[PDB]
Amino acid sequence: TARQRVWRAFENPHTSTMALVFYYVTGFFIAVSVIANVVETVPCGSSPGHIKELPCGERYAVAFFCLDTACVMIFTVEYLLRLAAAPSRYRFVRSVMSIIDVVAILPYYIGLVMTDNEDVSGAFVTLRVFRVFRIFKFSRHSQGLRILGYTLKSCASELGFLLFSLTMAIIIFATVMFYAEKGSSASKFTSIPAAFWYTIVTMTTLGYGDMVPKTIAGKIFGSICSLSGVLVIALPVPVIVSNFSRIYHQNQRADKRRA
Amino acid sequence: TARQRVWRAFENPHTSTMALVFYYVTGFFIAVSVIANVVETVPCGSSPGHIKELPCGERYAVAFFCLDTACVMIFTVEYLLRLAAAPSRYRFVRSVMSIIDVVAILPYYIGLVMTDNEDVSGAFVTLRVFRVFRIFKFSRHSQGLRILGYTLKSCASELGFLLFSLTMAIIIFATVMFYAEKGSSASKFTSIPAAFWYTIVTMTTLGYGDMVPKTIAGKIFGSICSLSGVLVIALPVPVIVSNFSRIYHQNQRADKRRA
Amino acid sequence: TARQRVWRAFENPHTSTMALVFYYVTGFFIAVSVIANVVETVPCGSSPGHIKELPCGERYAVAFFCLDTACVMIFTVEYLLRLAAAPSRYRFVRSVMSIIDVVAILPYYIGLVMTDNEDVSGAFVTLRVFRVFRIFKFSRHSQGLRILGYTLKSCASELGFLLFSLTMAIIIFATVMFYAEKGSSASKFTSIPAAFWYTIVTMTTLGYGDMVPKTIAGKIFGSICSLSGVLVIALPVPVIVSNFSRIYHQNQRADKRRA
Amino acid sequence: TARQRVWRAFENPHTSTMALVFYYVTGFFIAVSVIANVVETVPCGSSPGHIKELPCGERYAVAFFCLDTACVMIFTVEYLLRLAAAPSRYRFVRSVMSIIDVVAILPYYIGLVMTDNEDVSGAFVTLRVFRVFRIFKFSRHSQGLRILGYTLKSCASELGFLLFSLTMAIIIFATVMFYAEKGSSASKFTSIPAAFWYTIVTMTTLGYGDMVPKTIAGKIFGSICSLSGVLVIALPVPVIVSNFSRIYHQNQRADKRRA
Ligand SMILES: [K+]
Ligand SMILES: [K+]
Ligand SMILES: [K+]
Ligand SMILES: [K+]
Repeated sequence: TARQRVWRAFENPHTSTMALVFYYVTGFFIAVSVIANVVETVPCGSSPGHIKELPCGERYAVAFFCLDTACVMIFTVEYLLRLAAAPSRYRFVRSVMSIIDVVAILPYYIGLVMTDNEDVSGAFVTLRVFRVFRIFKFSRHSQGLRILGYTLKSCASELGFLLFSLTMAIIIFATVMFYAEKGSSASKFTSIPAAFWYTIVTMTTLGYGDMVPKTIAGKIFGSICSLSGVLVIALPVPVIVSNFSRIYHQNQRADKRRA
Repeated sequence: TARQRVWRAFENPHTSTMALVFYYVTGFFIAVSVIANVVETVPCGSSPGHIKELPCGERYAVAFFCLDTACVMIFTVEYLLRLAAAPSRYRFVRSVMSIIDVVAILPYYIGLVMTDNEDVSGAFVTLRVFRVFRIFKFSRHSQGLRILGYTLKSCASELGFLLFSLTMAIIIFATVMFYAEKGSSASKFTSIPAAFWYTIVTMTTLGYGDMVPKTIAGKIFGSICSLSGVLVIALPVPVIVSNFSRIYHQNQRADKRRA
Repeated sequence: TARQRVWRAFENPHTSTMALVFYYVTGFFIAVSVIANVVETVPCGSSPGHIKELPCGERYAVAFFCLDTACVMIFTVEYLLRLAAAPSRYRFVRSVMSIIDVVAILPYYIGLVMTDNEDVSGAFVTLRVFRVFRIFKFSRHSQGLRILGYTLKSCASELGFLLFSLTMAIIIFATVMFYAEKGSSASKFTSIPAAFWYTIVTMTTLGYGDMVPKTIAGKIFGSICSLSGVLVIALPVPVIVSNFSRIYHQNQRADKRRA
Repeated sequence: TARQRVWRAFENPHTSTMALVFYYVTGFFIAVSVIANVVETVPCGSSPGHIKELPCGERYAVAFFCLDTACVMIFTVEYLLRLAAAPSRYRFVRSVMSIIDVVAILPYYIGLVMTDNEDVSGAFVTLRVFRVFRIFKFSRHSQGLRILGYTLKSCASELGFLLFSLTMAIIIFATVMFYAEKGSSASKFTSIPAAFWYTIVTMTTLGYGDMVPKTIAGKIFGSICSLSGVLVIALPVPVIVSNFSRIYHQNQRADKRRA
């Protein structure tokens, strides 16, 4: 019953004080790792006798490696405790938070086994990006984030239809704008995939202005693109918001029902 | 009864296996033609001994023509099968999907009969644009796309009123902004039709920045244009979304009623 | 009873054929005047022996004056018929459409009495702008435009509160952004009224980019400005849309009640 | 009972005529101080024998100081009257409007005690910014502003969750965009905190264009950032609007109940 006691401590943090302090230590370490990963890209001005600026993670690489390894050992000891001390380990491993934890953890050890070639980019930048998935470990700490996950899973069909309609609108308007605007001088509409960028920026009403139409047909079809993008995007948003509010309200009725 | 058997196979794909494979082959060929039409505009780097980059559809014109003709023969044999094997051929021909199919098909044969003069643009770029209407043949494959078509037909009056109000707002604010901004140095507000572009970009909250006001009156009226455009655009969107959700929900009650 | 017969012909166009043709002739002339006023600002290329381009209304000033005077005599004979042949002339004159008609008409005669000094701008551009108020005469022809007017009058309090909240947000964020950004090199934030433009462009999510913050405080407060503007603007829009849909639906119940 | 008479005069202005004129004088002085603070940053052209333009508050520093001190003595005499003539002074002092009044008042006296060093910026610009909190004294004059405050307090949890989700989305997309775009030539994505600006401008659909992606991965993730920002921002806005409309309607039922 020790394993199920550990499981009820991990799943419910407000049952003991040991579980609560474990919970808050894990939250603090997640925040520290996230902040350190963000900070290490900031330049530390100019060093004494330095030609150019050097990021926090390069001027102090040893300290940042020590911080990252401390956070990663904390994360992996927590994960192994969750694994070896769960009732049904298949259910735990296939549970979403377990994949989140392993995606947070493994990049560090993959970087370790690739220590021979570290100056080379490519896989390096990929692991550096995948280190941000440790912010998804706050889902275990935020109820609203779990609500967001639940309502994203609930509206999978609506999200898929939104993606399909967006894809079709992007193809249509990119084709139209490329063919209307390929002939302009110094045109940025060098292909239909190039016009994908203009179409997606226009339909969302961003308007960066790095690609703007310069032809009368371009103006007309960009206007139609703006309006049609507004209408297409606004189709599943009400359903998504309805599901989000419904999930939140259902949880608040449940809270008042049991308390 | 062979013709009505063919018709029930085409209209309902999940009745046989022959109809299902025909359905999925048509879907695959539609996707292939769409992807090829998008891809052929991409440059293939630099060829050996080539002065400039050449698009995929020009460096490999024969292969792309072969792919396009295979897709078009598939489309036209499917269309002729639908035509000659339908119960009421007037109803089929006047049905929206039939016009969609003929608009997808005919540009290819029109390009064939115009093979004498192909280097000339104009009609060429028009046929190239009209080749994207083959993406509307996925309406026969997507239920949500048919929902979108049904709710666009349902809100025809709301869409027309939106177009009328947008036209009036564009005229008013283009006149105001042109007269406020015609006097600026190197002004892009060279006419009221020129200010149509600024007004439509401003009311949709795009903000490209290729045309921005430089006069105090220009700033004031551009601000009013932004706000009024938000309010005008937001008038029929709730009705359109209500109709879309109502159509989708009606179909989901129908699905649970018959299944 | 001749005057009340004329009044019932003008107020209700689908009662006779004379009233209907009068109605449609007035609509056609309103459209023609609007189109001519828009078109006359377009340049007519280069004339034979012309140094620079000349607008349609300057190369063909006599023709455009003839068109404008024909439209204005039509408008004023219609207005005088409405006036002298109405039951209660105080109620007619104070009715909104009467002020719309007089604002459409008078600029022409004011321009006539100012024929001595026409090359001078100022009052000239003001009359040219006020000539666009003839597009509001389509309110007598569009039911949806009357719905829009009714729902704008209905939400006068909500619109006023929106204006007040927008004014306060503009003042606050313009002050904050000016003081954060006055010190930048070549700064466009030369005063708080200058930062009014940045604040109003940011809160509406336009993002022209002609004024962007260059300081860390500027970035932070511009982000807060964007979010707060979204929330502030989104407060009266649901009420306005509710009123618009309610007015439209009330009219559609009335239509089905009496027909 | 004199103190409670003063309190009922201050709390309810439409009870006497003395209270009403006091109320409107305070409102007028708040408006005057706000307008003067905005205006003093405007340049007064070029003075006779002046090298450069000088703001209204520097060319006429004595007059603006006199106006500011008159407004501040009015504000502080009103505040001391409210304080010394309230039933429960702890409740008054801890009441929100009291903190608003003291924040409006104190910057002036802090500037007075710092008269020795005034040319130095830093604290000076901070006090100048804090002088705009006198616009929050219109909350005592506007009912809708109090409604906005009440609905902001009501949706504190929703606002906090919006802030948390925005923070996570900003971190994730800033990391992704920095790592995708750090390698571009003359890149503005010099760090993840630098990409905070791009992410917040993109998620709100501003699109300034001062930072735009130049890499294919940058374009893809900027598109995903735009869409995800729209969905994330649109989650608490319906709840906020529901609360705002509910508060306003509750007050309008209360008004019709007691009147
Ligand atoms: K925008
Ligand atoms: K926008
Ligand atoms: K923009
Ligand atoms: K822009």
